[PDB]
Amino acid sequence: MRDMLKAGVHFGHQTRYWNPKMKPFIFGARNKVHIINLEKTVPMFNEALAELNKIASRKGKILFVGTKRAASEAVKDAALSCDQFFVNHRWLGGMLTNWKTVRQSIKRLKDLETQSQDGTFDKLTKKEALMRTRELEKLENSLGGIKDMGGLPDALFVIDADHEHIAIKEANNLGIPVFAIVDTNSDPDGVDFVIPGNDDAIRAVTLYLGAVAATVREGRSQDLASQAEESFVEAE
RNA sequence: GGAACCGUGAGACAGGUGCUGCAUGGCUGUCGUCAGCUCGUGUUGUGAAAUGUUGGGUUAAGUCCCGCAACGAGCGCAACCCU
Repeated sequence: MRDMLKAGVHFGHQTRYWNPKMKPFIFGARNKVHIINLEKTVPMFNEALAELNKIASRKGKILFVGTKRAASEAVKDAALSCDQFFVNHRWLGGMLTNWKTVRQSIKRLKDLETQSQDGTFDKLTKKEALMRTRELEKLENSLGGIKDMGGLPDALFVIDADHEHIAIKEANNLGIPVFAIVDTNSDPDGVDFVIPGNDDAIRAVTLYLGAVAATVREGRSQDLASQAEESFVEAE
């Protein structure tokens, strides 16, 4: 299970771009950063982790959102260790509301790939072929992780409430729990299960995203494994 | 006896570039070949509406690229015919 006393990674972040709604989580600004209370972060870890093991052992799906280039690679690897979905590139208009029509773009993607592998690849004009390549590119970029969705999630995990604020809104009107590791620059009231921690920093986001993923595989039907996201921490 | 056309007598009836196109169909002229004009759904607003068609680069052009709650689509453009 998780370990306490993480005063060598997370803690405070962001200079003076804070939101007054985050005072109950700030220790005390010193020369620059506001600094977060590691004493309050722990109790949050427990409450947030408790609700986690609930949906984990309940066979509930989670959607890890991460558009920020600070945890772009971490959000995927963490979502790979477990059988969960994720959004790494960019968050479309009516993916859940207008599911049917949106999937028609997925079917065309699979239909074009089957036509690009070898079957009738260079039969028609090249201009029309180059047209199928662009469509594939555009489709593969936006339909990268939503291609595995065949039915409408139980919860969403964000890395920053403000950056993925759009994901927070749609998750609120739908009545879906929201887990996320945000800091001073945000509104905690929007997160029913918030984790006061550094939003940025690769070594910061990987810790929890790796511990949370580890707590998911355990208490489900799998054994704990070493985090491969640590190799990406060498970005420093 | 009787089909046909035809002529006279008799009956029932036609016809009108006669008016109104501000009662109209159809067709045509014109601003225009001028270049853009809109829709479905989502989001924002009490609402009329807005967003998307704004912004940066670029082009003969919403031509294209980049960014962006927008995602797609239709008429137009382009392409498909002839000299």
